[PDB]
Amino acid sequence: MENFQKVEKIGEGTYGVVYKARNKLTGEVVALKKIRTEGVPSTAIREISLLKELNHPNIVKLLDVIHTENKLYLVFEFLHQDLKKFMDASALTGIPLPLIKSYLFQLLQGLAFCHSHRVLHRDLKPQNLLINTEGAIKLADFGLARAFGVPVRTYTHEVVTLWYRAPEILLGCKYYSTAVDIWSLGCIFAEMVTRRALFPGDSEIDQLFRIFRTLGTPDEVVWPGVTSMPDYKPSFPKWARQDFSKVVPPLDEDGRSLLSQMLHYDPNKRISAKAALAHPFFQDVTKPVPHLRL
Ligand SMILES: CC(C)(C)[C@@H]1CCc2[nH]nc(C(=O)NN)c2C1
Repeated sequence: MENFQKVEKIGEGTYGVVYKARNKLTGEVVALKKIRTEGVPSTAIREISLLKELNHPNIVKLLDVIHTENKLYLVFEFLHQDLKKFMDASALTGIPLPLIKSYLFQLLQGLAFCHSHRVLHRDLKPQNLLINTEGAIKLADFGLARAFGVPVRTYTHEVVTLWYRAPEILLGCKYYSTAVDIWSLGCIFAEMVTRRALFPGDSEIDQLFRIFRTLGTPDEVVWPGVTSMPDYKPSFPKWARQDFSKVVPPLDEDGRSLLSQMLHYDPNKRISAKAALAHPFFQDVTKPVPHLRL
């Protein structure tokens, strides 16, 4: 924008490019997302503008939504690092368990809030999770994919990651439930613990089959109505569920049982964020400070 001094290209989200910018009128530095266009739908703008009221300590504040010159700008509070970069930076040593637990806990808190307000994220991923030096982690781009419908690619024609996509989305479910975010967070929790993505699919079917290979091909027994889903094919290979202790070693039993609940196939059996906050895994949760290299 004309009111800002680009500092760096924070990155390039699925919807446009993101810039670290200083408000040459307030001096505060923000993350400025520029969105892609014959007029632009006002249905999507009111939905996003509603996100400005969704304020919580574990949600990146959406400062402004500006629609001008066929461009949509989203002004976000700036955090110094995303979880994907922090995980890469901790690749050799791994993120300490107390910090992983604190991060999971805070994210469930952020989700409990969004979901209690009927707002779903729909595209949770490490790059969407921002952390600060004080030990806080925050959800960002909350409710964005809603009024926009996830595009096959991004602005730079890169590639949308499906690694954190819930099985019902992959099977063509028309309606998303808050359960999709719990699934994504479960995948992230496992990745923080093991230092490797849980389901690194590079296509929709590869994603699906990677899920099936590990948790077993779902059927009417574990997931009623699954065989009636849009993209469900009776021809799907039938993989036996893998022993779970193999999925996230060496995570303890409490962590493992919570993760299994976050990864139940049936969205109805999948644990809610609120219930998860009461899980015994969080009996000794604390708030460690990360060692950040800014
Ligand atoms: C749209 C994406 C890219 C997910 C974030 C929006 C808000 C934000 N705040 N700090 C950051 C940040 O990347 N700090 N370095 C971001 C980025």
